Amino acid sequence: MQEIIGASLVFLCNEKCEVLEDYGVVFDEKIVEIGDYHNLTLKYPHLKAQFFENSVLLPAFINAHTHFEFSNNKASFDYGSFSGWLGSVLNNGGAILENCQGAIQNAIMAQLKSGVGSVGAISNHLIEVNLLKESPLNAVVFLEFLGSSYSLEKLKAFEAKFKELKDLEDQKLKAALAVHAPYSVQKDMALSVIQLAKDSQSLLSTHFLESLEELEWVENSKGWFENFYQRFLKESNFTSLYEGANDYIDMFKDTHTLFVHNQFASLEALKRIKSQVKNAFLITCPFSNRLLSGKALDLERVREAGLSVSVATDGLSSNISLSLLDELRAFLLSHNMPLLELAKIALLGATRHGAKALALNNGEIETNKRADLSVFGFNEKFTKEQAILQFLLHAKEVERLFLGGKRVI
Amino acid sequence: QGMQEIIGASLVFLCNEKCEVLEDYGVVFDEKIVEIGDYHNLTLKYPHLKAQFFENSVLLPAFINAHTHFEFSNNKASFDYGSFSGWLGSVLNNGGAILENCQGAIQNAIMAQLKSGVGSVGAISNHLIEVNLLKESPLNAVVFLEFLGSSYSLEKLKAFEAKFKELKDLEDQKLKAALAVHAPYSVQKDMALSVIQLAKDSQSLLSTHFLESLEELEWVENSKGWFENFYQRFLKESNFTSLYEGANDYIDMFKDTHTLFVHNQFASLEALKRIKSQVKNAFLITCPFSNRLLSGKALDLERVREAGLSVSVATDGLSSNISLSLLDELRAFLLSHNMPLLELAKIALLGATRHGAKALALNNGEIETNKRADLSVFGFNEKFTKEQAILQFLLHAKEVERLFLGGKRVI
Ligand SMILES: CSC[C@H]1O[C@@H](n2cnc3c2N=CNC[C@H]3O)[C@H](O)[C@@H]1O
Ligand SMILES: CSC[C@H]1O[C@@H](n2cnc3c2N=CNC[C@H]3O)[C@H](O)[C@@H]1O
Ligand SMILES: [Fe+3]
Ligand SMILES: [Fe+3]
Repeated sequence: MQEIIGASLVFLCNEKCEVLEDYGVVFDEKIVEIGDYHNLTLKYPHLKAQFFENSVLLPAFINAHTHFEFSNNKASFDYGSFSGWLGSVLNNGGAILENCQGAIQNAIMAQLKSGVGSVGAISNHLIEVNLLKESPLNAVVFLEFLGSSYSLEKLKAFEAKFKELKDLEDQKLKAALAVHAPYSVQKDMALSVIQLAKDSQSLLSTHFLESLEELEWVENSKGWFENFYQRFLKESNFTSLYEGANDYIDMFKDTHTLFVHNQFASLEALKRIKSQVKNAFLITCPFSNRLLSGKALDLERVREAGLSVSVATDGLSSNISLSLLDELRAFLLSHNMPLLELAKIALLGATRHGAKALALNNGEIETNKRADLSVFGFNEKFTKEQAILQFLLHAKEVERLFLGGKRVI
Repeated sequence: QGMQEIIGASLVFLCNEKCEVLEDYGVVFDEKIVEIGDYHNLTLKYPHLKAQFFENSVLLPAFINAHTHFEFSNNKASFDYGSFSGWLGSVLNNGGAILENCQGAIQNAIMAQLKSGVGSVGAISNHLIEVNLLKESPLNAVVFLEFLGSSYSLEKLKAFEAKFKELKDLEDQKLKAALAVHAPYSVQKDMALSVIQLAKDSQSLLSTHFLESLEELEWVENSKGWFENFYQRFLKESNFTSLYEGANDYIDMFKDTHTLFVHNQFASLEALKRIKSQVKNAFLITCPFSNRLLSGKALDLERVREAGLSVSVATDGLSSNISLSLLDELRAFLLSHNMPLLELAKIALLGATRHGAKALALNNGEIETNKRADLSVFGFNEKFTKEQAILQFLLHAKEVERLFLGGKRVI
């Protein structure tokens, strides 16, 4: 049933990024009504109402791309190059995935305490699914396929794994699918995964042009990936699995597909993604990009292509923190756009845009959306024009978290 | 106990200019570093000295934070960010209110330094309100008494000379008195010359903020931009032209001095080369988070290299930062520059140790015989590879496990 919450500052997280003072929200499981808090308490004098002075009320965050299974990692993988990182992940041989549950639960709570209400979890083995189901998080689990050599047996085992994930779906868990990358998934295997997504009305995700090594491989079949398949996979393949970026992009034509990273995608490739996929969603991971390729996503190019970004943490396999607030501050440091303008992009990248990417009914304070709401408390009240930036700079731990109208924190 | 002891760790960062990394090495030290070598061989050579080895840990010099403003430690959201003019205007409009009831935040700021591995601080001070707490802290302190004043006044000079004498009388083995000229837009030329002369007469170090914003650059070079109305609007002073005709006019005042130049992101290559050739002993200080919050432009490290200079990394104050942990500042530094990460990690580490020690004329910042025994130990859950050790340390180091200052255990 219904209650009223208000704060000195409310971030609607519409595309305008509206900031409202002394506003309130009536909600049960959904957002019922928005308005001035005092007027709301007069209009509904019999409801529970709480006001949080010197606080910010905003939608719970959406973290559209993380790898919970790698939550054990601290220094198991090399940083400073993508090729060095990928080689270290493969040479690790999955050892970091063992004894996983403690780090995954710690990872889940880092999300919730950071204000994250919804997660796009990339999963290769569904080892994190149980803990996610037991958490209050909204979860879209992308079962991610790996395989550079076609095998009908591996397809059937993968479709059997996806059926197990589908049978766990409920109001908090949506099953989805992922193609790992252009260098790691053979074309006909990827086409099969994409077809299964269409047959099951599932979302799609993929890592795209994350490194110069991948760009030189995809475009000219040269560079570091020349020996990658023999050295690491014991596969006799010495040419790219896809002749050019367009060959890969076109597989996702007329789909709802998340494209992650993308820093080495030219303006031609980004425009192709928009025009071919129709419902594409660019995901940016600032800290992961700095640790691996070392190149940040060119946001001006993204704007020139007519696209927008959601900001995600990635996994601890390529990050030091799963707090989305930490990622948003790294995002502010990773781009030289005017900070006040960049703060709005960061906030929308953590709310409305991620919700649209995951096809969730949240990420914005608007009637009929889910009552996924965060309250962050501070020692002062920010000015209207500084509110968003100061929030991103100082927000560390959530003071109140409501998910589906129920108090979680 | 002024006796000697041995400490070793799986990884030791010497922080020489080579940035040497050594495995299973140890250090013998009393108040100074006495001997360096393989830890096991050190325990055989000195079997009666007290000896500890820290597995899966990093031993390195205590950090030097060459530029901070402790007096502004109360600040969280009192000042505007997103532009330098917006920030400076908000600081002035604050009217010093954030400076009142200061001691609680200053003690918290001090302790944030120590737990971050910082052993030495370059503290910029306008009123010496933080000096007392600094003195009874174990930190090595170089307090730069900073002069502000855009209109010449002999009375203001004499009161400033008198405040510096008050600071000089507090000097000891842990406190060095120094002087600072705030900025080209805030200090009248003959007032700055007087401060610089006082530093020479007292053999004091100097520090200054230089070309931190586009607004300052347009003012200094062409007497145009936001600073046109700054003196009437904020200071009630009838001044409409720059206090210095060009950057070289300001730089040349510090000719043949030991002067720290802070920020500098809007200094051209010629200006940086002028600083190097004229000052002779200049030290560039970079504050990545403050630069992002104010002007929004990062220091061009390639330009700094082209000018033949190097940088030390500092936190600035909470007036223009969210954390005074130098480790947080170093991670922000890694995010603020697109240089190859392994190469940038070496610059960051040396920027927090040896370079800052040289800037403050301190006998530390490096694990070398006869240097001060200012040593940090950071513990981890794994042993880093030799080539990843410095970067992984910067990424994962949060709180120090052991801090020794002058050979005495502090943490
Ligand atoms: C062992 S092949 C690559 C594996 O690394 C995993 N991964 C973890 N974090 C990331 C991963 N993949 C690509 N780029 C970095 C980041 O997205 C990915 O799921 C895949 O299982
Ligand atoms: C014209 S008043 C400026 C005052 O702000 C203080 N300040 C605090 N942090 C910084 C300050 N000065 C210049 N740029 C930003 C940073 O260095 C400075 O010491 C001075 O007292
Ligand atoms: Fe990923
Ligand atoms: Fe400063």
